[PDB]
Amino acid sequence: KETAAAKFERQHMDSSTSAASSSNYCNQMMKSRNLTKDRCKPVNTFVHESLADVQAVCSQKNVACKNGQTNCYQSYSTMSITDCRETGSSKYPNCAYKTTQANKHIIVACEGNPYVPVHFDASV
Ligand SMILES: [Rh+3]
Ligand SMILES: [Rh+3]
Repeated sequence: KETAAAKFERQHMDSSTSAASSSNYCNQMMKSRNLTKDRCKPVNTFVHESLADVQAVCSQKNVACKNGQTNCYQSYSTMSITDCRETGSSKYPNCAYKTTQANKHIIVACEGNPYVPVHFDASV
């Protein structure tokens, strides 16, 4: 199938740019990542750092995951991210998102060989 590591890159990595340029960013990117195919995915974070810089988080601050597992890591640095949240009036198939750009620490669950992010837990 799609691997856990590949699903993380599909839902959460957007190295392309250093930040979302425009208010249409989430509408465009949620569609492009298949997150509007069968339903509007309500909440999603994109990280605008290199894959290497995000994979490096798996060697930074070890923390508990929301689910109680201990394979979560917090980035020592802040990272350029975009929070995508579906609007209250958004109706599939016309999925509508508010774009919010921020610099925040990310928290990711890491697994496998190579040891890489497989889940986005939170930003802080
Ligand atoms: Rh997950
Ligand atoms: Rh999952």
